[PDB]
Formats: sequence, structure tokens, C-alpha cells
Amino acid sequence: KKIFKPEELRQALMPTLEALYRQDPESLPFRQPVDPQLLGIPDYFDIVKSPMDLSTIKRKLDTGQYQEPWQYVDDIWLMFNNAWLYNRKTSRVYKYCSKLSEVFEQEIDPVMQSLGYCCGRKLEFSPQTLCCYCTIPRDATYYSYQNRYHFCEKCFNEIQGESVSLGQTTINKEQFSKRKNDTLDPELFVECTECGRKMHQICVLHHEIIWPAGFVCDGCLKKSARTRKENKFSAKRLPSTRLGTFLENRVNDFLRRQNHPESGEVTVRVVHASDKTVEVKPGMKARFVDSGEMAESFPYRTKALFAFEEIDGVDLCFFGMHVQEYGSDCPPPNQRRVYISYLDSVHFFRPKCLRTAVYHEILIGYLEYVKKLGYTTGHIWACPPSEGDDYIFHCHPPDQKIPKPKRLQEWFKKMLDKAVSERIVHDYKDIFKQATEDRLTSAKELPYFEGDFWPNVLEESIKESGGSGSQKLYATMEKHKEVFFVIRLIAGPAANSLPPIVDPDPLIPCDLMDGRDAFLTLARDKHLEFSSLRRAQWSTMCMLVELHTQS
Ligand SMILES: CCCC(=O)SCCNC(=O)CCNC(=O)[C@H](O)C(C)(C)COP(=O)(O)OP(=O)(O)OC[C@H]1O[C@@H](n2cnc3c(N)ncnc32)[C@H](O)[C@@H]1OP(=O)(O)O
Ligand SMILES: [Cl-]
Ligand SMILES: [Zn+2]
Ligand SMILES: [Zn+2]
Ligand SMILES: [Zn+2]
Ligand SMILES: [Zn+2]
Repeated sequence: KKIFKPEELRQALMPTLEALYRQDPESLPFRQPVDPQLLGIPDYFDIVKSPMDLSTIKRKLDTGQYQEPWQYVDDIWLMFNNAWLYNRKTSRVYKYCSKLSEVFEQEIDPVMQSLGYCCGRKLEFSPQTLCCYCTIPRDATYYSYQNRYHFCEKCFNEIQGESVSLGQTTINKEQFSKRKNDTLDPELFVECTECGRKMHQICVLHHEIIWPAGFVCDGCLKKSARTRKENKFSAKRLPSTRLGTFLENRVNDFLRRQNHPESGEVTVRVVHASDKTVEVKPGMKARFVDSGEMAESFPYRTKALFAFEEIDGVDLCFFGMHVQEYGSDCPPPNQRRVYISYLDSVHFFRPKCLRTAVYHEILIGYLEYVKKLGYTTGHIWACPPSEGDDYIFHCHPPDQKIPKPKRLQEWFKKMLDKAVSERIVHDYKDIFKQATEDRLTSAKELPYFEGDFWPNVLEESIKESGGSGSQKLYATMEKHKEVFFVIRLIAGPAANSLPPIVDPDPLIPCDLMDGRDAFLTLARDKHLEFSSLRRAQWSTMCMLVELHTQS
């Protein structure tokens, strides 16, 4: 419907092209079509298969060859990427190109918005981290087979001879692709069904399941005084639980007491609950299970929960956590214990000044809740994610700093100190002090949680020592003590005569949220990043559809 008259486009876009032209000397290399012979570059057309330059763009613009402004934008970016492709990162033309692109980004965005568009930005997804069958860096050369087995240029030539082994089968090095990790997937567009304008799907938050009749831009809606049909796939409409309700009430009551300007309501939902078992690993099993001194496995309930806030009228998932709950039927040493498998956040909560406080309220609430059920003890491993890894949310904002261990430890201490002052937590200790207090003598007495540090270090210890599970145990606990919190919820004689633990909430099947892996995999496979407010809002919207529809 919306026809851009060629003069309309010329008038609107030519100032953005002039802005590039008037950059001296940066513009000069881009003002005329590359003549490879004259320029003393014969191999230019071996690399650059779609040449483009300012004159060609000016001409297409003057002669009405563009039907819509994104076609202009694509040519501009083709020109830039042609130069970034052919020239070295350290070269003259490369840096000139970079300068022009910065001028262009600043010029183009408000123009595109004047023409009725979401924005004028060129948007691409973050590059995935490539492992090594070690990790491969952005833009640096690497070797791959079936887009499945990749090797960094160093550890590839490390391999002696001409044959690699995958799995087992043997592959000649000549069968590997040599390539640079410089591939970035563009963001997708959706077309307004009325005016025909192409908009970033993430800018407009159009999801085909939620609005199956098709996308209609805000411009077109406002002209006829319409509004979008309600999004029924919201965080609020996910099923309530006793736990979720309790946590969200605690949070919102806290926010209401603070009365900070521009506070929003928080929604907390439990989205997974299932019964699982942790199996004792082979070292510890040979040592204690086979002689009947320790259970071969421990049953627990896993739960996944998320907190959401409305930001700019749209749901935003900002906090996530998975927990392991070992009930009263579980064998010692795990009986009546909870362990935090992992928690994660995306730092867009508003207001900023209460973000940490809100995370603390969620954790204190959770401790309070399980205490009420009759869980006696909480367990926290203060372990930051490894470099460029994510616990729950794929692709964090690059400006969200990741705490190192000391900061993270102090953060848990501040939470627990508040919990103590509220008389929820009786006390807490590091693992070494706790073991001392419990007169622990053997490794079989240490709580054994899925994915935790202690099961792994005990395997290593038994093997290193040639059969002892407990020789250096106090020394290992002392050495790592600052990182391991044991939290006493129910203290002393009362902890010995408790009734059975009965959880009033039902099980909640949801394979997507059975541990962290499935949601990380989904997010990676569908470009669901949490790396900016807009991408997190999209990713939240998609997550919520998935949670509503898989149920
Ligand atoms: C077995 C695992 C069990 C667990 O899951 S233990 C927790 C492991 N999970 C993670 O670390 C997930 C990634 N981290 C997060 O989502 C968050 O950092 C977390 C843990 C929820 C806490 O968030 P926040 O309450 O916002 O506290 P914070 O320490 O992250 O940030 C508060 C202020 O400290 C700053 N900060 C954090 N790391 C820093 C650094 N490395 N260098 C310098 N500054 C740093 C941060 O920028 C912030 O400053 P500001 O007050 O906003 O100016
Ligand atoms: Cl999607
Ligand atoms: Zn946009
Ligand atoms: Zn490598
Ligand atoms: Zn429209
Ligand atoms: Zn404030």
C-alpha cells in the first residue's frame, strides 16, 4: 500500500549519502567503482563478487531504482562489508570504512524513523562461541568438519600427522574446511500487512502465534485508532503455585514499602517441578555404596522458577533459578536439604537501585518457604559462571558485569545476614566450620547433590590417594571454604522430631525447564538472546509462548 515516490526517497535519503561524501579523506576510496587493474589489485573480483560504491548508490537514488529505503541501506552496508572483507583490519581503507559506517549509523536511524519505520539500524545477532574437540576466537581462522567438529588453528596443527580422530573414525586434514569465525546472522523482518513497511521483528515484537491474523504496525493502528489484540501468552497467565505466590507477594510487599518512583509489579512463576535422582559416581560408589555405607542414589524434586517485570508495556524475564529439594523420605546424608543448582539474572529490572534487594527477597522468601515445609538446611555453592558461559539466560548484555568469587560470596552473605535478622535463617557457616560443628569424620557424611563440586572432588581425591575418600577432606574443605555455605533453617532438637515433608504444590511437567540445558539450547537454536532490553523482551515473549503451548 504505502508507495514511496522516488522523489520522497531521494529527498529523505540523499542527505544521509551526502554525509558520507563530505568525509575527507575517508570517503575518497568509496566514491567511484573499484577499478582493480588501475588500483593495482587483480584479485579484488576473486573476493568481492557484488561491487558497490557511493556513485552507483547516488545514481540508483537519482534515477528511482529503489522501491523502499531498506534497499538503499543494504547497498550502503554492501559497500562497507566489501571493504571490511577485502582490506586488512590494520589497513587504511578499513579504518576509513569504519569511520563512514559510524557516520551512517548516526544519520540513518532518525531518517528511517521519519519514514514510518521502527528504526534504521543494521542489526545482526551475536556470534556463537565455537568450542574445540579450548575455544575459537571471533574473526580468527579455524578448521571444521561437517559444521560439527571444529579446531583452533593452534591445536589443529598440534595434531601430529595428517589424520584426525572424531567420536571412532579417521579424517584426513584435507577434508576440513578452513574458515574465519566472522559469520553473523541478520535480524529478521516482518512486513506490515497494511502499509507494506518491513520492520525488525524484535523492534515490533510480532509473534505469529500470538497475533495469527498478521502484523499491523503502530502507525497503521493509530491512524484508525486501533490497538493490538491482547497478548494472552503473558507471565501473569502462567499457572500459579503456592511457592510462586508466596515469593511474588514477598517481593511486591517489599516494593510497596520502598515506594520508589516508577516501580513495577513483579510476577514469580514456578514452571517446572519433577522428581529425579542423583546417582553416586563410580569412585564414591566403589568406596561406600558397595559396602552398604551409603545409598547408591538420592531422590529429590527439582524446580525451576522465574521472575518477570513489565517494562515499556511488555513482559521481561529478569531472574531465574533451579533448585534441588531432598525430602524427608530421602536417605541421609541428604535428608531435608535444599540446594541451589543455579541462578541467573538479566540486569534490566527497574528501578535499578532495588535490583539486588529484589533478588535477595526472592532468595530469602525461598529459604523461608522450604523452612516452613520442614526442610532443615540450605546449601549454596557461590560459583560464578566460567568466562563467556551462561547459567540460564543465553547471551547476557555485554555491559552486565559478572561477579568474581569474593563479590559473589559477599552478596550471598548480605542476603543471609538479612535472613538471619528476620529470624528465617538461624545461622550459617562455611562448609569447613559446619563439618567441624557436626563432628564429621567421613566423606560419606557430606551431602551429595547433582552437579555440585563435592561429588567431583571426591572422585578425584579417591583416585589421587589410591583409595581414601577422607584423608585430606578437612584440608580440602578448609581450602575452598569461602565458596560453600551451609544454612541452618531449623536448629537443634526440633530438627530431629519433624513430621513428614508434604509439598502442597503439584508436579509440573515441562521438559524445556528440566534443568538449564534445554532452555539454553532452545535460545541458541532460535536466536533468543538476553543481550539488550529489546532482545530480552523478544526472548521473554518467545519463552512465554513456549511455556504456554508445550503445557
Ligand atoms: C552452583 C551455582 C549456584 C549459583 O548459581 S551461585 C550464582 C551464580 N550465578 C551467576 O553468577 C549468574 C550471573 N550473575 C548474575 O546474574 C548476577 O550477578 C547476580 C548473581 C544475580 C547478582 O546480581 P546483582 O544483585 O546485580 O549484584 P552484582 O554483584 O552482579 O552487581 C552489583 C554491582 O557490582 C558490580 N559488579 C559485578 N561484577 C563486577 C565485577 N566483576 N567488577 C566490577 N564490578 C562488578 C555491578 O556492575 C554492580 O554495580 P552497580 O551497583 O550497578 O554500579
Ligand atoms: Cl522464534
Ligand atoms: Zn528496527
Ligand atoms: Zn583449540
Ligand atoms: Zn503499517
Ligand atoms: Zn533510586
